Amino acid sequence: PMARTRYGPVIGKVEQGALAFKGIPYGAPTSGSGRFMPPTPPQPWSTPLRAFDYGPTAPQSDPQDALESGAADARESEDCLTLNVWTPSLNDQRKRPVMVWLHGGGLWRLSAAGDYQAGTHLAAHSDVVMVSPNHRLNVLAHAYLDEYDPAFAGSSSAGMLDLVLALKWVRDNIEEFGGDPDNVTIFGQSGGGQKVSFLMAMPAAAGLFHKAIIQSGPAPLALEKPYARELSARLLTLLDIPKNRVRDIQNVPLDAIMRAYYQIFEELGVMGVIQDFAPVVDDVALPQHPFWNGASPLSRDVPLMIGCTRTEMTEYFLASNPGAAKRDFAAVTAQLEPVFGMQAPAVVAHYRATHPTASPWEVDALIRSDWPTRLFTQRIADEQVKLGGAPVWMYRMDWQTTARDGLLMSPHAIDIPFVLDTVGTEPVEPGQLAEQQRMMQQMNNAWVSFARNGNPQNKYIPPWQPYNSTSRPTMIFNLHSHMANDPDGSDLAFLKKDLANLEVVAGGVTH
Repeated sequence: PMARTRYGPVIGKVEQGALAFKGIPYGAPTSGSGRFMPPTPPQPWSTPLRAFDYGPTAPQSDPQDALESGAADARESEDCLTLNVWTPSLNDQRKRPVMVWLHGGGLWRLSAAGDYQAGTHLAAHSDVVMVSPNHRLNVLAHAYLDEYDPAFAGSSSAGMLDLVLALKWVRDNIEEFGGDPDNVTIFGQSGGGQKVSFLMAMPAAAGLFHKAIIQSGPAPLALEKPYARELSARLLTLLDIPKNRVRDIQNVPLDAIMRAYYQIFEELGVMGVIQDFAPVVDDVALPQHPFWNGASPLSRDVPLMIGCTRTEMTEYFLASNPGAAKRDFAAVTAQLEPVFGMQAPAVVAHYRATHPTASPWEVDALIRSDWPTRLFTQRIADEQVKLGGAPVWMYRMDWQTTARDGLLMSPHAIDIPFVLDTVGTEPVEPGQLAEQQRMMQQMNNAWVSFARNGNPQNKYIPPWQPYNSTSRPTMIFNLHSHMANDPDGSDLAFLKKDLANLEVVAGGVTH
């Protein structure tokens, strides 16, 4: 299938009734004079480009690990501004909803590739157009070089401006791929939800999307200049670049950049509390924290669907602490001291009181899901509804896998196949295939109805009232779903009493 773009024609493939285009360039290479600068459109091509394969992965690996190892090369590249489109049709003016998927991996890892997150089924089954861009990550995306040379104003948001350029590509081109440029939903999980959070406050992105979904990935805070300065000072020193000649950083080899990055990454961590290279409140690309000090009025009229899973961090914590599920309550408390300090026994005691039949592992799992994911999720929703504009829809995903003897429960990312209609691409435990298909039918139809109609209600779930910050009505997704007011609300209330004294972002937030 041949489609036209502003920069030249592309050829896709027919896959399962849908048209699939992979690796379409939307920006120029970012090496050389593009490094730590905003993206630019690509140079146009004349003959049709075969968009048959995913584009290059953004640089993210440690060059030390690739030496004397037996892994297939990742083929990471600074020429990574490509995107994928899955669509039922080309330029027929039927104005299908456009769902722009922002991949996960914090702001630092991964890519849009992989069966579990392909848009084939969404396109063929739901008559939507799905777009997923790659973009710069980690230090190439978010180095704070503004104060070294005026040319680098906004540098810590370069990787977010990549996504803005991808959204301009959609505006200018999606009609050729059967989509409505006036009905664009941005959505993402984990780091993808963090990317949605930042875009909601970015002046450059305003008007380029109309709806937003944040799935297990709140970012109500950015970095502030003091801590970002410390990161970029270390980067320049480790690369032997004096403050005076910072532009020379654009011509050092990529390996030297990535080695220095990991040098810094080592000497520095609960997920969701940002401490790596990230966007800065810099008054150029990002004028405020996304939500902590108030939601941006830029997105007052953007409806938002937002939520998280019940036990987000079980798999991640076990993968970092394989014997963790054996701990008793004293050990659970002791290993929460780095997070809650003096208040760790009080927190564990509170959760034992509100969950009196929960094991130590289950208590620990609820605490580590609530802090920071569910607390931050609630904060974003509270700040958005305070704008008094478009509605907000809150959910919590409570379905449990039986994996690893019941220890995982409702972990991070387990619901990606439910929302994307890709069940089977991820593990399925014996006796749970029909359950996952039922979870998909409920959640996929909610995502699609939100994109198509502006309201997630659908015939497979009960009526879903918009969120407010007094009774806090929340959709509980499970094999049979149901609304609940302020689910386990006293747990978050307890954490909020201690909030002024917890680390919420590296370097803190000015008030």
